[PDB]
Amino acid sequence: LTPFLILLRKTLEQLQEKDTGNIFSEPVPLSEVPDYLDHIKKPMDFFTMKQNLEAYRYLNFDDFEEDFNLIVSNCLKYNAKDTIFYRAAVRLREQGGAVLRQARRQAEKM
Ligand SMILES: Cn1c(=O)c(=O)n(C)c2cc(N3CCCCC3)c(NS(=O)(=O)c3ccc4c(c3)CCCC4)cc21
Repeated sequence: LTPFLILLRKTLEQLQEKDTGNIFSEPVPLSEVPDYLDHIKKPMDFFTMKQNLEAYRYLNFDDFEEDFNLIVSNCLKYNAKDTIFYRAAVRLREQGGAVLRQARRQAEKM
């Protein structure tokens, strides 16, 4: 274990708690959304983030936070504004920003 990776684990749990519908917990289902990859270059979701974390693919906070931001921005891009998904991504961006601000202040003074 390392202190940084433990912090990322805690931070990832805190971000997922904000996704009360669990709609970002797993990859957007390509079987239901067959054109998703037409529009979205790099899909992201909380399970893939956890897999990245446990595989040591986040050694710095920026790479981790950019993947969180990708969950949000992919959703805003794909979905019309008047959808449950778009509205949920906006709320996740707002509620997650505070989580990431406090967590980044911990990794920097590490
Ligand atoms: C295309 N899409 C996104 O762009 C996106 O950001 N998310 C986060 C999505 C997330 C899901 N779920 C959400 C449930 C958990 C499994 C993954 C799906 N599955 S779904 O069968 O199309 C579906 C599912 C539920 C509802 C609708 C579509 C339409 C509105 C009514 C509710 C597509 C998503």
